[PDB]
Amino acid sequence: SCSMPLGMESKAISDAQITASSYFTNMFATWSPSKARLHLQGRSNAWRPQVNNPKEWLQVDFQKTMKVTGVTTQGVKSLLTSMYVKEFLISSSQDGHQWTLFFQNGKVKVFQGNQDSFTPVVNSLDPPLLTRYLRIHPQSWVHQIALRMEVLGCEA
Ligand SMILES: N=c1n(CCN2CCCCC2)c2ccccc2n1C[C@@H](O)COc1ccc(Cl)cc1Cl
Repeated sequence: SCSMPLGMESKAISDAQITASSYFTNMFATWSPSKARLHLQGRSNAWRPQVNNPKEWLQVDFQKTMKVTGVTTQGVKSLLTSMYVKEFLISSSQDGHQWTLFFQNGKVKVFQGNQDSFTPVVNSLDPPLLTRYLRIHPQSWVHQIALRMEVLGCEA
């Protein structure tokens, strides 16, 4: 009863609500944070950071506190090149300034993500996370960091 998609795919979460540490842009594509939407199609259809390393993150602002019970991630196939995140951390905030890493079994939870570019993987957050902001912190990846996502939950 609390696993509704919050709006990444449907665009109920608007472009302005999605930001990142950095993003990659060249003459070919602009891999903006707001392209990080599950199942999005087109030439620029994922978020990619400017550089590949664990200091990078993607942020969503729900603009009120929500109950988050899951996140869904996907990579992207760009031309003939597979790109996906294999492992990631989550952090959260109510005020946008002070952040908290999601813990499980006594340590920061390392979420196991994707195994290809195109198939979604759902990761449950237990206990549920009550938060206004959510950040995803890629830790490992195949070839390049690329993300399309969804957030699952309900009202706080
Ligand atoms: N997790 C990664 N990291 C950093 C995250 N890690 C924790 C710190 C040490 C390295 C793993 C990578 C850095 C550069 C390149 C790949 C990285 N990965 C994913 C790598 O762990 C494995 O991914 C690959 C598999 C096949 C090919 Cl052809 C290419 C790649 Cl990249």
